[PDB]
Amino acid sequence: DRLMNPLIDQYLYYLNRTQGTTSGTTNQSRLLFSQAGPQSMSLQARNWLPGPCYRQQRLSK
Amino acid sequence: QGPIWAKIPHTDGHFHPSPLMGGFGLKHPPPQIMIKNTPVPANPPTTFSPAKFASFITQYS
Amino acid sequence: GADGVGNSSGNWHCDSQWLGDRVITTSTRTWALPTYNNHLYKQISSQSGASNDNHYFGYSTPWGYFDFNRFHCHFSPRDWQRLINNNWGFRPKKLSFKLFNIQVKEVTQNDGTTTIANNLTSTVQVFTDSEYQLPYVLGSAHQGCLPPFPADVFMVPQYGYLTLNNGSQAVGRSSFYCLEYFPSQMLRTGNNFQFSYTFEDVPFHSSYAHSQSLDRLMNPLIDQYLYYLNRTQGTTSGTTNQSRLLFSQAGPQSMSLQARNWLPGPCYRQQRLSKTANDNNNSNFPWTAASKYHLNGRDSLVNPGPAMASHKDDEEKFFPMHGNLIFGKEGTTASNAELDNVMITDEEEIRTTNPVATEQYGTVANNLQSSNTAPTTRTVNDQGALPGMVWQDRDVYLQGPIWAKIPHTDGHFHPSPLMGGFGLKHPPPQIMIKNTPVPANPPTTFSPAKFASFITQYSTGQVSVEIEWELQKENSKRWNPEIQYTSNYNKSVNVDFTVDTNGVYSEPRPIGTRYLTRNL
Ligand SMILES: Nc1ncnc2c1ncn2[C@H]1C[C@H](O)[C@@H](COP(=O)(O)O)O1
Ligand SMILES: Nc1ncnc2c1ncn2[C@H]1C[C@H](O)[C@@H](COP(=O)(O)O)O1
Repeated sequence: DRLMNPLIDQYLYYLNRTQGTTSGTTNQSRLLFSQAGPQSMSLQARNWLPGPCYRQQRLSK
Repeated sequence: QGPIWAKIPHTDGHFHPSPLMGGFGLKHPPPQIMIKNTPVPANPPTTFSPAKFASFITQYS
Repeated sequence: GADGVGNSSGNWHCDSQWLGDRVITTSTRTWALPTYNNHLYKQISSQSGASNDNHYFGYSTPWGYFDFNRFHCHFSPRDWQRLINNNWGFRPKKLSFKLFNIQVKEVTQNDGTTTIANNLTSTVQVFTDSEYQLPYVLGSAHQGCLPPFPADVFMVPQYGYLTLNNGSQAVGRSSFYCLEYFPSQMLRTGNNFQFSYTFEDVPFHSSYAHSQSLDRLMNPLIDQYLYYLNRTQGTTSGTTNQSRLLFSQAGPQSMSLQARNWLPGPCYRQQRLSKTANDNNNSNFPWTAASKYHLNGRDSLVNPGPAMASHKDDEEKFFPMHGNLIFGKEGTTASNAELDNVMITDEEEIRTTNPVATEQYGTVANNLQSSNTAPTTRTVNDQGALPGMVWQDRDVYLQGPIWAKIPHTDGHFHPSPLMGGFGLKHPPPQIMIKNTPVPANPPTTFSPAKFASFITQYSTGQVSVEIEWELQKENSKRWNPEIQYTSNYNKSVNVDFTVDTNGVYSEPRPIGTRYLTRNL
């Protein structure tokens, strides 16, 4: 997940707001998109996934 | 001080393809020679900007 | 070629592949041929006082003929797409004609049952008019071509020709032709016919449309150094200002006033018609108001006149009185069909080189203006040719004609088929076909009487036509995308260019050829 560039922003867009608008008067919902930045680090577009899995139970020493 | 040649239009048909303003009607006339001053970027910012560049050094050739 | 009974004299070659530089179209269809005119040549003519502009005199021959003067005979819908969307232009090159797998069936009506069987010892006769001595009857939009759909079977048309006539009568200079006086090859079952032809040099068709205009050819930024007169009187009009001669230097501002080097194509005004059956005049004028010509005192309708634009910008509803080729949809009577049963072709790509068919041509002066006389203007409705004119020809559509035999006269102007296509001095010759007459049962006593008792029989087999096409590739520096022909990706009822629920191929719309843009 930490493979991209910390300095430059992506030119791709993702949706991050479904309702929360200028919430006060007549603001129920609105579709809002953001351009990925170093700030939206765990939200940026991705090219790869992690390896497979088979959950194990957690034990303490 | 009159015109010299003229590019006969590339159509399906022509009659007597002589330039109406006078001169020599040419299928393939002396090609167009283009010229332009290569754009020189003025001073750039220390921070990266995706914005279209529009600050250039003024110059003539 | 010479082989036997149980040995096919040919294979089914129907395919097309591309060479990037050229394309070869191979087509094979099944044909059937009846016995026309009962093995007889018949003198045909106009009805005794049935019509005047339709008088005629000619003959009906027992021969049939092969035809494929339609593009859909060779190109599939898909191929036509590739062709249209990719090439500046194209043309015919070579030709290969083949007849094979011939079978002669003879039929007998015994009681109330028609039985059909094999008459192996029977022949058929073929020959090709390569000396061009028989009246060329092709290139007249006649029917009987090869089926657009390969699986369809077709009936081989009958040969009939016309001659010089004086009303219902004929002149002494008329000509009677017997196709039996031509050497022909006779074929039994297992025999085949071969023929190769080579197209002459003929200019590529315009599979392009101009991105520039005749009047919009100059530079939008710079002014002309030439001067024109734009003011004859209107001066600082107040005191003592009657008239003064004033000239202006052409600028981007005086765009439709600048000096010009070229003119639009010729014209022959057509009447304007609307598809909306209420915009029009409540009168029947498809003959009394249509543009027509006359020869020998005989009126003939100028159907596809000079190449003119169908409509001006922002209309697309007004088509010229027969100012373009109209195709009939599948399954539609030949007599007075509905407007929603025909396909009218739009020639709106040649707007930049050609005058509008229904609109005028321009303005002409016709008086000596002065203080005594006011200047007069004349609306020009008919314009011959002019030194400096440039025009684009018509268009070819998937189902349009391909070639046309340029008449052998003393003179031609711009010998391009009015219906569209390639004008050829020597076009693909006519291939004739006919079932060799078989005498029925003869009498034991000699009869000088003309023989007229024959065995009834029809022939059938396959035919193959291979044509090579030279291509002109596209070389444009257009930045933005050009327009392409395409199918509607939307959820649809039936598939465009396809058979239906009970097996009938149908061509939805006409297909233009001009989708790519080139400059002037
Ligand atoms: N300026 C100019 N250029 C070319 N041809 C000219 C010119 N002036 C007159 N002509 C004549 C000469 C040829 O006989 C004819 C060819 O027309 P075509 O339509 O090419 O068959 O055009
Ligand atoms: N389809 C077709 N066939 C032949 N020529 C064409 C055709 N379309 C346009 N032209 C033009 C090309 C030549 O410059 C001119 C020869 O005319 P001519 O009267 O032969 O001197 O005719």
